Amino acid sequence: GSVVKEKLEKALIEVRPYVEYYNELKALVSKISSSVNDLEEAIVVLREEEKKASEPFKTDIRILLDFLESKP
Repeated sequence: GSVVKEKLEKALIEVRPYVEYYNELKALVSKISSSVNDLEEAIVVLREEEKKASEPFKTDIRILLDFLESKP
């Protein structure tokens, strides 16, 4: 089961004043969390998703991604 979900929910809140298309990014979060179990996994997904998805949404992917990287 996914522990990463509870981290991504907190991530969404704090990155919300920085990310555009919050509901769209939350939809991506619910998808990636359902695919993965651990944070390190969801991080690798947000790395690939940033590359394949175009901006402005690309930007919002890597804002949330960088936030997971930033916290210990």
